[PDB]
Amino acid sequence: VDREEMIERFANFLREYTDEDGNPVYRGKITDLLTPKRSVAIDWMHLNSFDSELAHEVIENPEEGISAAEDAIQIVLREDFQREDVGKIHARFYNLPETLMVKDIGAEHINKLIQVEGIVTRVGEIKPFQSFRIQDRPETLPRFIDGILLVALPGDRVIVTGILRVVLEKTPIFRKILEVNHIE
Repeated sequence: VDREEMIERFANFLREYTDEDGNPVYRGKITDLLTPKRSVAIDWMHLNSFDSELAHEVIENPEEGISAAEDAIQIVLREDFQREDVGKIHARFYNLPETLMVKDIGAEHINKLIQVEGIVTRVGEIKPFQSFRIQDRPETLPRFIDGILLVALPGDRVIVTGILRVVLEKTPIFRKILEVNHIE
């Protein structure tokens, strides 16, 4: 619900979630940061099985939900591993409950964390960002959306999560783009 509560609840999830074998998956993903990875990829269905309220909040209030998850990673690093100097670690959510085709993206998807399937038709770089043009896959027929990431090459089929942002496109319009939270 509120920010402080979400942080505490993410820390509990990271510490206490276990897979079908009783293994604390997210403890391992945290120790991967001490060798290193600079993200923790979180399976949303793991989160939903543990804390369905928190998982719903990630979808409906992504800016706050993602930020809280990141602050929880820092808390666990400090308290459980005595590390405070790893720097910013991104929380990257995948396996959301609904998947959109690019053509399905609408007004109802603003201000949410969304999951989109497509085929990559372009990949570019304008430092420090990577960009992807994500188009409807031919076997679903095309519309496209550009994604910005801070993994995939032209021709690759992908599933991405992210939040809709805009770019001023020069008649000028604010074209919807996706700020990418996770891609595979």
